Amino acid sequence: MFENITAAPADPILGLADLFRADERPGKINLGIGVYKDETGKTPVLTSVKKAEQYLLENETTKNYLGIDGIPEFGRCTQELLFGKGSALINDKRARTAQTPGGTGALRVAADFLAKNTSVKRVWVSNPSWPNHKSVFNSAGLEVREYAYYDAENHTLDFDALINSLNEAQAGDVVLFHGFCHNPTGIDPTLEQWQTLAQLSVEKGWLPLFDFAYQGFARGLEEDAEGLRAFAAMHKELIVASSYSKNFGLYNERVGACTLVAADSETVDRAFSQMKAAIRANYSNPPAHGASVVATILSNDALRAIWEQELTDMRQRIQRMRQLFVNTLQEKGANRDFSFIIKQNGMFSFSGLTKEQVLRLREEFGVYAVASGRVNVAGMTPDNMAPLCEAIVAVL
Amino acid sequence: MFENITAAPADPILGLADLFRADERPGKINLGIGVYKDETGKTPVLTSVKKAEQYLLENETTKNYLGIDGIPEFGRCTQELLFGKGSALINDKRARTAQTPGGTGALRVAADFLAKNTSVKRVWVSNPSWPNHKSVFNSAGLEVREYAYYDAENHTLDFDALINSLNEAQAGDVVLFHGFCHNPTGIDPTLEQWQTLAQLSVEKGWLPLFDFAYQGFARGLEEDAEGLRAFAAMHKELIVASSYSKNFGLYNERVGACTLVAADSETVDRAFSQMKAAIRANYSNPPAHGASVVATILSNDALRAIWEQELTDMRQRIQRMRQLFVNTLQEKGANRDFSFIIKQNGMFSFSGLTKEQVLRLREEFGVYAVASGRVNVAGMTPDNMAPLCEAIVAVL
Ligand SMILES: *Cc1c(COP(=O)(O)O)cnc(C)c1O
Ligand SMILES: *Cc1c(COP(=O)(O)O)cnc(C)c1O
Repeated sequence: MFENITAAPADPILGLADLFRADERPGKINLGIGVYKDETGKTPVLTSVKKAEQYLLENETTKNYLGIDGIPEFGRCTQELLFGKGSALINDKRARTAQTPGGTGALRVAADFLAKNTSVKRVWVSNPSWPNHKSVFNSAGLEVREYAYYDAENHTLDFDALINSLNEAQAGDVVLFHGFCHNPTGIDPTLEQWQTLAQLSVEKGWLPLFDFAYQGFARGLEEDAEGLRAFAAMHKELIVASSYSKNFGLYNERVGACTLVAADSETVDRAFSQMKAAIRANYSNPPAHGASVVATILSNDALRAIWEQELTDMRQRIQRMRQLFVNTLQEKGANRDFSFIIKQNGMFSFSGLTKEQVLRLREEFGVYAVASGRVNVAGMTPDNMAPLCEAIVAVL
Repeated sequence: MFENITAAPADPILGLADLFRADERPGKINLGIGVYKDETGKTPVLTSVKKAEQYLLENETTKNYLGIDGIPEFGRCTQELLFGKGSALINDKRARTAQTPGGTGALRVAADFLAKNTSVKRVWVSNPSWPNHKSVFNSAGLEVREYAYYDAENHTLDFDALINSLNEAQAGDVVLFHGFCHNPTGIDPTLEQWQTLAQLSVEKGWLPLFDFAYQGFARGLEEDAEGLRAFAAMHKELIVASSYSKNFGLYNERVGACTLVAADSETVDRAFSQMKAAIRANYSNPPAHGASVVATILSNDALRAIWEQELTDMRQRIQRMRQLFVNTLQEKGANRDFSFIIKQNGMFSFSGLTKEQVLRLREEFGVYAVASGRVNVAGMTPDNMAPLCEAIVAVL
């Protein structure tokens, strides 16, 4: 039965890690996968997280199955982070949240639900986008269409092109929007641009689906949720696939959420029963550990205060690395103005390196970046900044 | 978009828990979901598990993403449990294991992989079977066909009917076999019957898919794997979806495995690359906590010794409850001979109660059982045995 099975091409992000962990070379630098590193080049378990885990170890009395939608408190805390504490969506019981195995699991659950319960057949994703988006949607049997986004020449959000591209999207089509810290460009719409997009989708009949993976990494928790909230104020329906992998440094525990919003309480509940059915036929119910850690921290004032500071430190360190990256490049003889990098939000810098330069950095210098030229600024430290900038000027 | 979405019917197993947790009645008894309870009616975290968690809390230095297939040691330990320590399958590198979110996640991953990479269109499941089987396979777009199994009159495995039913399965069809402790009947083939089935599937060209969820609950770890091993000795290809939810009492951490076996090392690796692609488009990579607990316990002699004893205690307690159940029923005036129950393996007793009796037990007596008449013997204790047996004799 498996004789003719052709091997899958390696994942552009995840396969990079296999390569790097096989490179016998001593001074290799990993700027591939979107994982935070501290000044020492380590990815530590957050202190707030270690504290919550100790608490769980002392307080858990059972590992009995959670419900299909997970820990209730987790869902409540998630809605407040997304929409705001006194949100009308929350007060009108218009939103239902399912705890899922990461943000990826949330996108897959949303896709399956949409494919099997609605008339949706097409999902619009930005060009460029997180490589795994197409893959998740195609799995559920939906086709992926692209909308213009990045102006590679001016390293800018090409808003008119974005608008003109989306005019091809029909009423009933899903349009995927990144929450903030656009992966891979780091270029996000201004609040006005978000308001324009919100009235446009309400006018064109699009169903918005948000991929919210970096809340807290651009400006702050509440600020980073602005575009999404601008949308929630005017849409009767929307879906948010959020992740706690990066903002809680809980990558391997798989902590995410799929939030479904409908016009009213009764509609959302009916719709949510089908989402739960899609979950039961996939992984049954979600993993307790990471979500439990998130609920514990968000529910405890002291733990929350510590976590928020840790997130603030991650955000600030990336900002310092960005500045450092463009200065050192300038000092190392890089003749291009890489100043645009200072303008990007989040962990990633879309460098503008070509496929071959990215390939050469790897083969000749052991510097690993994604083939698209996306480099993880959070993987940079003052110690590896110089050899890294030396490698880059050499391939230009 | 969601206005016409019809509500899903509640899950026959999982929805039962919502009901029970809403029943204001004081003496309700839960014999629904397949979760172990100790003599006090609690589902404690195993001691071996608590010990491994303490160890992880002290020793983990990062929550960095695992690879798509999970913790390597977890996969190795899984193959030894399944096939045996000195297995040729292991020595010839013919098997590849992906750590998955529970046994359900493993079945879904196997389904997606089969749907997208092979010529398979039909999966055969026993009548009766775990209610969620049809649901998982239909999700991947495969159709489910049934094969005869249980003789309700003689409370026996109707082997000739099983054989005659499967003669309708074509070469290239998948035939799902339960490992041991058949859910829901508790009736399993003898070792000879397993050998007969193994030569028959090799002759008919069927691809065997095992749902192995109760290793350790019938007779022991190695004994419970007999039928599967009889199959592995003669098949070039097979898939095993195993679960650690029940034997490690790790229900909510979602710990399972999907093991792919091919004719050789190179074929299995090619085939596994596609399975990994199916995982990446679903939940990306697996949750670390529970699998890490399993790898820690299985890799440590002291922790393993403790775990094995705990599993032995669970097995023995269920055996005592079975005897107790049939005696008390006999004492309480139940006129049917329920002695057949003594012959069933695992947590479940297929009682023979009709849909209406099951419904009445619930509405009038607060005794919750699955509509099929499946009752969780592991949910019984000496304290609730009498009121439970009283309720049953009253609906007969
Ligand atoms: C990281 C990420 C995800 C999801 O990651 P999970 O690790 O599955 O939580 C989804 N979308 C974007 C844009 C991301 O960066
Ligand atoms: C419990 C069970 C499963 C899977 O359960 P998970 O909790 O998803 O690990 C699969 N098959 C059978 C027969 C089971 O009893």
